[PDB]
Amino acid sequence: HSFLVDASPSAKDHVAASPKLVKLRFGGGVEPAYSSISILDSTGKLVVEGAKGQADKPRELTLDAPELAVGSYVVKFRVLSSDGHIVEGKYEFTVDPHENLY
Ligand SMILES: [Cl-]
Ligand SMILES: [Cu+2]
Repeated sequence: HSFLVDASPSAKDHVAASPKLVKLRFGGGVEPAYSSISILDSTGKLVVEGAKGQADKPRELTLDAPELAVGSYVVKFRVLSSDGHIVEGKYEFTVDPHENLY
């Protein structure tokens, strides 16, 4: 099992602006073409799903995010580990305002 070992943003982080991407790092290889990352908004609506990786960094995945409105989000993931085992997980982060919102 390739468990999550690091993330950006990570669980319970507040970020000052919308993240350009979500970056996940696992404890073993994952297969990007058979892995999924999703961002959910604070109502649980699907904002974006996907996953990309680079062959020389088998333990990492990224997801390009659209511009995220201020508020809380959940990142969920469901990855296929290189040892053949599926891993799911999820965590929350918050986009704080960095200026007044109109
Ligand atoms: Cl590895
Ligand atoms: Cu395993």
